[PDB]
Amino acid sequence: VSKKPSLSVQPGPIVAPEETLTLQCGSDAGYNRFVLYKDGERDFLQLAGAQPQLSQANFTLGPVSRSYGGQYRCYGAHNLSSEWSAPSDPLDILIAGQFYDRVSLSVQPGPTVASGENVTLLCQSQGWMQTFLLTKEGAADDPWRLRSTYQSQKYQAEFPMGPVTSAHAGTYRCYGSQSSKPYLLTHPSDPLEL
Repeated sequence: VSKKPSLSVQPGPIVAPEETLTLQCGSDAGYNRFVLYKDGERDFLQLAGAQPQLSQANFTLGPVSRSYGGQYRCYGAHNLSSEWSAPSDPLDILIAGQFYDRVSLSVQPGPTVASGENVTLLCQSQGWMQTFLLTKEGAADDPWRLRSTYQSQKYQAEFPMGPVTSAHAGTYRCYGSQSSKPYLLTHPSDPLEL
């Protein structure tokens, strides 16, 4: 039970079917191998090797399907011993395009703005969704999960951005979600350009 490794995803936890995302299993505890597991699956998926001085191993999930949705963990080990590290923190991976119903991403004012404008891009759907995820073709770190409201025979959720800055003007996407299927997401909506 050594220092657990860290599991990150590039560029995000949301992957479309037939696509690829890479997982990084790294540590500063100087491991020389890492093993990737999927929570609730007996055999490990992959096993690699590294070189510390920190050490790292990349795992790639090739052309993904619905069944790739779930929780992943990795372990680190040293050269000689068979002692494997403590489990890493669980990585949630979600799969897009897994519902019949589709969602639409609109914008309250317009796609074109000068700084200080309050924009409120919307995410709608005729089909039932519990939560809507807002994401950005951006650099890093986490989708924005809001809960849905049934407005005008149409489920939706407003995403306030308030006073806008240059750091905002990227590419957007929203998804629909149901809690019965945690790691499954609706088809992405069309990109919205700011």
